[PDB]
Amino acid sequence: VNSFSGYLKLTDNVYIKNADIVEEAKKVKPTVVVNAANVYLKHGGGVAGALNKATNNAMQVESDDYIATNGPLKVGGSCVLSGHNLAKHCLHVVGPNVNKGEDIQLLKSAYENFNQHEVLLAPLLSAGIFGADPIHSLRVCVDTVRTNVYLAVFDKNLYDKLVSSFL
Ligand SMILES: O=c1[nH]c(=O)c2nc[nH]c2[nH]1
Repeated sequence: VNSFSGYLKLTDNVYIKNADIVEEAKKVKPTVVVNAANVYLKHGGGVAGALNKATNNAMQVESDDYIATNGPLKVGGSCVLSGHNLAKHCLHVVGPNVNKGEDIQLLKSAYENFNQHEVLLAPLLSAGIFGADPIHSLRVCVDTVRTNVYLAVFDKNLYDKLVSSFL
């Protein structure tokens, strides 16, 4: 048993809810919250801007030190950092950004990072301002992630479309 509430079960391991990933993290304090990161860990907008704002910029301060030491992530890659006030850990995952020309085939590699964690609270990778089709992102999630993933879809209208169209 875990503390996630009000999710619709899609598969053996994937759950979905119309919820802000921020408010959900604050309520649940999951072991792992996923950030929709970029390779620079510059948390300006979308999931990254909202999560970072909720940490009072501490996420950005930690991230800048990580990049200064390690250099940029790979598209499709990840790193584990603090979850600050939101979670034990934040898994910063870089899905391809279609609005920058990145290979959508990298979305499967991005979701493979989730398999290193038994349970996660996550957004749909490469959705929103990353420009991918969220229906596609949910299909890759279901077909790639084998650990237990709780998906927080911000947009009520999109949530209903994702559920209604789910195969
Ligand atoms: O503020 C937010 N922005 C988002 O893009 C998002 N996705 C899930 N939950 C979210 N909250």
